Amino acid sequence: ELPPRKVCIVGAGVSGLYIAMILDDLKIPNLTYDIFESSSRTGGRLYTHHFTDAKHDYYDIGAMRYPDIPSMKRTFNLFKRTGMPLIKYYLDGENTPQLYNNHFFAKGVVDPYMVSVANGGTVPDDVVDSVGEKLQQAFGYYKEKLAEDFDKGFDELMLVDDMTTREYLKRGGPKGEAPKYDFFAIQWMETQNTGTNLFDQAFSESVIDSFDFDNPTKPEWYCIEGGTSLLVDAMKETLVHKVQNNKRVEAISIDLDAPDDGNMSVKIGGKDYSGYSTVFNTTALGCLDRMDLRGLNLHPTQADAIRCLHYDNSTKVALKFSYPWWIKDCGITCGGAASTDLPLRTCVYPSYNLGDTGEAVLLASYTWSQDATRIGSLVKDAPPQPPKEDELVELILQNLARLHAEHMTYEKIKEAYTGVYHAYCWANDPNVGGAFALFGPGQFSNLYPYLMRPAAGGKFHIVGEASSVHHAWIIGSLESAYTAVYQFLYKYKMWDYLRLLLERWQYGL
Amino acid sequence: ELPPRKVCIVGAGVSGLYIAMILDDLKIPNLTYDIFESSSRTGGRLYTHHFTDAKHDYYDIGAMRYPDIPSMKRTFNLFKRTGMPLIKYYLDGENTPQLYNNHFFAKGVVDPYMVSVANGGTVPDDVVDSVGEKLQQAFGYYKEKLAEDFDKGFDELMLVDDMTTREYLKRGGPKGEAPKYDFFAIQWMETQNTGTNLFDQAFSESVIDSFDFDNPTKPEWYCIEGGTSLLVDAMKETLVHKVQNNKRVEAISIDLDAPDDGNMSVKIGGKDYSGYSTVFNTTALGCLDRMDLRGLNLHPTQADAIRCLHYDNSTKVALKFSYPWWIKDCGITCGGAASTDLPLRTCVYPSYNLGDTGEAVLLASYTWSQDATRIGSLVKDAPPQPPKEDELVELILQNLARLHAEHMTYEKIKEAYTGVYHAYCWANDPNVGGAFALFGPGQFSNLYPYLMRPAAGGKFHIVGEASSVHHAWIIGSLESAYTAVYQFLYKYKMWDYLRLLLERWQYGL
Ligand SMILES: Cc1cc2nc3c(=O)[nH]c(=O)nc-3n(C[C@H](O)[C@H](O)[C@H](O)COP(=O)(O)OP(=O)(O)OC[C@H]3O[C@@H](n4cnc5c(N)ncnc54)[C@H](O)[C@@H]3O)c2cc1C
Ligand SMILES: Cc1cc2nc3c(=O)[nH]c(=O)nc-3n(C[C@H](O)[C@H](O)[C@H](O)COP(=O)(O)OP(=O)(O)OC[C@H]3O[C@@H](n4cnc5c(N)ncnc54)[C@H](O)[C@@H]3O)c2cc1C
Repeated sequence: ELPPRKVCIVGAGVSGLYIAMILDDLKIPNLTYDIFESSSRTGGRLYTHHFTDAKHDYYDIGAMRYPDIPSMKRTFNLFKRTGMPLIKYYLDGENTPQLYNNHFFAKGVVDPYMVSVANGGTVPDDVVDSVGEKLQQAFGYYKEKLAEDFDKGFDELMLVDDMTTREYLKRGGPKGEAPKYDFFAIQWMETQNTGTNLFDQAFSESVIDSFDFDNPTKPEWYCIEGGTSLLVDAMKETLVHKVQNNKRVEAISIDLDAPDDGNMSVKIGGKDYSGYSTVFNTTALGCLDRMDLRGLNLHPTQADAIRCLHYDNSTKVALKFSYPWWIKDCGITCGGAASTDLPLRTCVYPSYNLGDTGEAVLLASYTWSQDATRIGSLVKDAPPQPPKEDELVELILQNLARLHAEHMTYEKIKEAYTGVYHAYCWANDPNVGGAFALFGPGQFSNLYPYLMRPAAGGKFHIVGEASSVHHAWIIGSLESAYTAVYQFLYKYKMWDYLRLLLERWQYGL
Repeated sequence: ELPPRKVCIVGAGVSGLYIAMILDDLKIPNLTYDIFESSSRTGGRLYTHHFTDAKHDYYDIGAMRYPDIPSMKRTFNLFKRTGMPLIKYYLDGENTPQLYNNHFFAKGVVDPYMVSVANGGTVPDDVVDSVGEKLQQAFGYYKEKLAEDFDKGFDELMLVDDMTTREYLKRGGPKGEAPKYDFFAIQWMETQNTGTNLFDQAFSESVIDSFDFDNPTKPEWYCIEGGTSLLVDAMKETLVHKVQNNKRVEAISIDLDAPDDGNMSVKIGGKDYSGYSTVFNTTALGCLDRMDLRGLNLHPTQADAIRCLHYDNSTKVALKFSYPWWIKDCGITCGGAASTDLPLRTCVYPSYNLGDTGEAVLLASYTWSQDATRIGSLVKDAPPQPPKEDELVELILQNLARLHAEHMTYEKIKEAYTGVYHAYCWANDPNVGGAFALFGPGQFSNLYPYLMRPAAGGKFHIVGEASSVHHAWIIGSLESAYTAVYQFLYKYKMWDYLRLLLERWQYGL
């Protein structure tokens, strides 16, 4: 029979909970685990903010929307296994405004935003109306390969991973045989396609982003009615060993001079927790880098990956209104999102309140990168009280009025605002230190393989979305967790249970 | 005689104060100004934190150190004009530790850090010990041109501005005739030379950074004894019209239908302030982007520059100790700085406390870019109180013990720590939204010229360090301010006073 063994799961986000879910399902004799979570809260970047207990009065600060595409099958299987109430999420709605250079988009008009050279701007005339087509030409080949087989497509994409998106567009691809674009053409493509400055990160990441958001299969999207935190609730409920919150791991070690399976330990608040046969670290890499890892003897390049792999920032701001004025007054009855060059950048109309006539939540601002850092500078842990003006609220109200100026006035939007809002900047969260991995040029092809290198003789695993090829998605966390469990069972040669893992979990259970 | 005119200065940092200082010196008949500052505090990124009123018990959160090089002459002239108490600043000290891959640097040893291929790492053997030489070969030609004439050198540098530092090193320069470096070679150069990920920004910015920090003239450095805020005090004192604090400009406009000189206005807290013949905006670009600028009719590309020009992040953490253990125990008696791959990254030993035997301040962490964002995630407006652990303090104490392990133990460093510290993350400051401009590839050569474009018929100026070719220095703010004043006098044809400006201010007064 199997000897008694214990493993340590660092962090209680979806990766850590999924590891525990797999172990609980396999029911390996005499195997137990501790799950330590630094926060008082469980679920990590799955985080629903409830303004009240009212059915729809919430927004998702973390994960919100799921495209139903083959590479995401494991995520949807988790949704099914846990009985999640899925409803349609509308990525594109009806009547959503798009506002750039203070002009609204109009179909069938040349340069509606008046940013082209012909109109006194610097965007090349042959670019301004063509961003979709030109980026399709840039990304399209690789998206098609990714759609056939994600892993094979990814390996082929790695052959160009040395370039930033800007570099690829500037030079016409790796041999110069694709179209070459000037600075202002690329700037406009970035402005239309993504967050400020993000074309200065990996071309491969832009490709994958486009694969996920504009997938060749033209997928249905879903969200969880009641918020994504319902998944965390469901996952917690089934745990054989409950999450231990307020436990922040500060060091991880292995004693190589000890013959035992159980020769690993972690330190929490100066105290040693020992006897572990494997440690799965599930935290964002910023949190991992702060730990004292000397006791693991990590490869220097693996250590570099932990410090240097790039993370994007993201900020969300949600406001409550006495009625859904966007639905009633503006005819935006189907969800979707408005985009603009104004500071808010993106206004997302909830897909879960469409029938409500009373109080309603609007995700008024959703930003990334430098845009998110700038909104984030206004987001305080203790928002300013009414004896003072809230600069962030006034900014959002003013931007919303401009974006909605076709049907709304600032006065009306402000009058409908209830005075209740919430905002969150992920780079300001001490338990994450960023929104999610978005790698720089060369990182996937050079550093990532060392991040994923076996460590501590095969007993230490760096697990999570960053530790996968699908960054910024639940799927990345789940695939990473599944793969680490595979490696743990293999290491200890538990062949019955590895066979069972494959039988039950290969597509997810 | 000159008609009555009024101008508006937005923001009370060094740029805005300098504009007012110039106007006050010229004494133009019937000319007045308002200076509006959003903060309750004056001086912006000149900010000294005093722990107590004790002579040396402070650190500079903003500007701290000044190299005495020709391109900085205007800064030193300001120091002289205001009677600043300058003392030597030691960029390099004695006995400062350097720690990477958990090894201390040793002179005359091959790969002391054990990161080269020969030692089981990935840094090429021909790179690891040669970073200085290889970066000198990369930057050297341009540094020499900048040293001859900064403006001419800058114009020549613009011819390669399309490249990131990484790209320049990867491709062997613009025609491929310089050495070409692989990913891990570039990674190590970045690790040794700058903040995490910064080689993914403009090659030109890396050049200028190297020009400023390792200048061919091998300059003396200075700091202001008593802190940089003494300069703000001195500048405020002389103002003919005092700073109006707690006034946050939310919009700027010109009425083109009005024949008057005085046809510009700003909005503060919903209220109009009008009658201005020119407006000098001195704020960081993030703050400018949040204003409603429609009333200025800015060129679309000028608007893009405001949104898109890249800013770096920077974080500082200063701790007080009961005695200067670095001086007494470690022999670091001369200032300087320690560098490491640990989260703190840089530990700066003050140049102003060298003779003190009592309580003393250490700037324990000084970081940029992603390193600064990560430390910054632990920096709270209301730091956690002792009923709770302060994660940031424990991190700094642990890193300091590792960096100082040659002479110190964690226990001793912790015992000497008084429990008093202060930290600041500039990207979290709502009145800045970043530390300072650090442009991405192509930005200086493409967007910057539109940022600097005449606006509102020559009556609106975007002024500040970002609005110059020396980012991240007081000199950039002063040159920008001087140039905007020149343009204002020219616009209104005040030839006597323009001639006087040149006579008195061309090198600074
Ligand atoms: C703004 C935003 C929007 C997103 N939108 C979507 C979406 O629409 N769809 C989608 O599929 N995905 C989305 N995601 C991604 C998804 O939320 C994440 O990929 C996933 O939740 C990450 O889970 P994880 O377990 O890998 O990491 P985490 O959620 O970060 O879990 C790690 C846990 O470790 C804990 N921890 C940190 N340090 C320590 C320590 N020292 N000791 C112990 N514990 C520690 C943390 O508190 C945390 O709970 C979004 C992410 C963000 C940031
Ligand atoms: C971490 C750090 C270290 C540095 N170290 C050095 C150094 O060693 N040596 C050196 O020479 N330089 C250094 N600098 C640079 C120097 O501090 C800055 O370049 C300079 O102080 C910027 O001055 P400014 O007037 O251009 O901008 P700011 O200092 O940002 O002044 C702008 C002012 O506008 C105000 N404002 C913002 N929005 C509004 C609004 N809407 N309405 C009204 N007012 C508004 C702000 O509150 C601020 O006071 C450092 C900078 C940083 C961030």
